[PDB]
This record gives sequence, C-alpha cells and structure tokens, in this order.
Amino acid sequence: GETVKIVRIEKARDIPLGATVRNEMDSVIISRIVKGGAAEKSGLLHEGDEVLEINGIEIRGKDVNEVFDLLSDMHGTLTFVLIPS
Ligand SMILES: [Cl-]
Repeated sequence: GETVKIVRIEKARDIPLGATVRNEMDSVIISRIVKGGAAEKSGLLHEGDEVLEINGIEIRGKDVNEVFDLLSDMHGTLTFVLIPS
C-alpha cells in the first residue's frame, strides 16, 4: 500500500517549516507536525510520511541533523517527494 507522492509547499520567509523528523535505519520519517509552521498550514505533510527527496536532494540515507541543516536554507517553494504512512 505504498504510493510515491509529489507535494509542493509554500514557505513564507518568516515562517518555519515546523516538521520534526526521525531516522528508521536509512529512512527519514516525519514525526511531529507543529502548529503554526508551513507544514501544518499547507495540510500537505503528514506524521509518518517517509521523505525521499526535497527540491531534488536525496533524503534517504541522511541523518536527522543533516536534514534540518538542509531545510534551514530552503525558502520559497519546497517540493517534497514522499511515501505516506
Ligand atoms: Cl514571504
């Protein structure tokens, strides 16, 4: 029951993404969606989503702090490639 989805989210310049992530082996999984952030506002990211790509950058195989680092420099439109829980 897995289907790859492409979702595009707008992240205003004074609004954090507000999503937390965890590693399950090489997989990167969304843990919490925080109220007030761009993720929550968009309604397009879900707890349990496995993140494959963000703006073309491969995400599988990366650790939690690497991912947060990458996100911190991404503004404007963010295109996620993911597998829903
Ligand atoms: Cl803006």
